[PDB]
Amino acid sequence: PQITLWKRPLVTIRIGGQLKEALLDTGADDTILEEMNLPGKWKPKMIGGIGGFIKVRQYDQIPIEICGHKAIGTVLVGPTPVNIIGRNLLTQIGCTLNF
Amino acid sequence: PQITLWKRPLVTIRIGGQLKEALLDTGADDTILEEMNLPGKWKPKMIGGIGGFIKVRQYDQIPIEICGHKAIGTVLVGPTPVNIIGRNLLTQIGCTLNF
Ligand SMILES: CC(C)CN(C[C@@H](O)[C@H](Cc1ccccc1)NC(=O)O[C@H]1CO[C@H]2OCC[C@H]21)S(=O)(=O)c1ccc(N)cc1
Repeated sequence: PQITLWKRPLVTIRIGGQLKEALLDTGADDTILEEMNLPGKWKPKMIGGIGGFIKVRQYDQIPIEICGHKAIGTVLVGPTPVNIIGRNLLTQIGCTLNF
Repeated sequence: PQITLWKRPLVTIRIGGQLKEALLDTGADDTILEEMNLPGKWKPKMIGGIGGFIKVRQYDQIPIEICGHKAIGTVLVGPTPVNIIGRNLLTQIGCTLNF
């Protein structure tokens, strides 16, 4: 689709058969989701945002369907104010900015 | 133009004859720029993201030129590591997300 920006670009994602609302976030290098259980090995990582650094769990090769577009990539799980889809997955589903 | 998300979507902005590099950020409600001394009235605000909150100054009706496109609106100024063009001005320059 084409998505305008008068509203937050919130979209439904499917991950592990669960549906969640997430923010398409071009300012985010990485995809970070609120606390949840994902399977497989994870690695402790730290990441910085506007307010400082947080600790996250990094899961690799996780499938997520974003608006019915399939991605498979790195998902961080941690204390984010909202689920965010970052450029690592935005690129896989072919997302660009246009003006 | 069309901006891919392989790299950070940094573009040149102009604010009162200072040129700066800024993120076109669909995950940011409002534009926030690095510490700088804008003229006129402002109000204190806290904005929250990854890692917590920072204190900022909200200036209203500030003209910014973004890649040659004219915008005028709310500009928050505070201790951000990156300059961020948020949805409040992205809409004015005609910026959409597409996939
Ligand atoms: C987390 C979002 C809901 C909101 N953030 C915008 C977001 O695009 C920031 C924008 C951003 C970008 C760089 C540095 C700080 C903030 N990105 C971010 O935190 O991304 C993190 C995940 O991937 C990593 O890559 C960038 C930092 C990491 S925000 O910067 O905190 C923010 C919040 C409110 C406003 N008005 C403006 C900006």
